Amino acid sequence: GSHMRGPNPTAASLEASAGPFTVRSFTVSRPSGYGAGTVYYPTNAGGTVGAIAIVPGYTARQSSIKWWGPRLASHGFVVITIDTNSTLDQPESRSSQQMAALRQVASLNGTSSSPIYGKVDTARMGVMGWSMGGGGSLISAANNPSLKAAAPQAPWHSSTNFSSVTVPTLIFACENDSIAPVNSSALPIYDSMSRNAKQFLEINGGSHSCANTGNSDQALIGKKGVAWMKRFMDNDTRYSTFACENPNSTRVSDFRTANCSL
Repeated sequence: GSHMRGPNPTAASLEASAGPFTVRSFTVSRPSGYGAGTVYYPTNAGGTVGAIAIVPGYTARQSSIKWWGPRLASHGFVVITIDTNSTLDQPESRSSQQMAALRQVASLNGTSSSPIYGKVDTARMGVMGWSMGGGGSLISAANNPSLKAAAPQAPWHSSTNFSSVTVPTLIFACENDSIAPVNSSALPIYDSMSRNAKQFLEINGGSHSCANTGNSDQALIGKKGVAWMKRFMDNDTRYSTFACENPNSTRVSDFRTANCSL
C-alpha cells in the first residue's frame, strides 16, 4: 500500500524552497471547532494527497508556522495551518482543534464548491505544531494511532510520557531552547517512545523559534519534514534514506533515530 507521487527525490529537490507542484491557498469560511485556518493545496499532484494539520504555540498564530504550508503542499499534501479558539489554549485543547481541522479538511474534500474537492485521501493524515502545538500533535498521535506521521517542533506538554505512541514521530528540537528546554521537554518526550519509528533532530544553537517562519535552516528542516511525511504518510520507500539518514550537517547539534530503516 504505497501512494508515490512526483519525481524521484534528490537532496537538491528536497532542500529547494519549492517542491514540484504548484500551490494555491484559501481561508476557511466557517471554521468548525478551531479559530481560523488557511488551506494550502497542490493544483497538479496527479492523485489524492494526505492532509497535515499544523498548530502554533501559546500566544502564537498561523504566522509562526505558515512556512510549512507551501513547503509541504508543493511536495503533494493538503496542509491546514490553524489559529486556536484562544491564543491561551493548553495542549489538550490544541490537540482537539488540530483533529477538528483534519475533520473539516475531510468535509471540504467532499464539498464541490471547495478548491480541495476530491484532492484529499482522508485515510492518510499527519500532525505538526510548535511548543504547546507540538505537545498537542503528540496527544493527537496518542489518541488517534491511525495518523500516519507526527513532526512537532520544540514540543512541550505537562507530561513527557508518550510511551503509547505507535505513529512515526520526528521531533525538531532547538539546542538553546530556554522556553521548553530540550533536557526537560523534547528529549524526555523522544525517550518515552519505544513502539514507533522516531527521530530527534536538534538545531545547533537554536532558540525556541528555530523551526518557525523566518528560520535560517529551511533547506535542512524542510528536507527532513517533507522526507518524513513522504516516507510515512505515502509509504514512499524512495524517501527511506532522506527520512532515516543522519543529514551530516554542522547545523545539527544532535541526531537520534530508531525503527527507521534505510
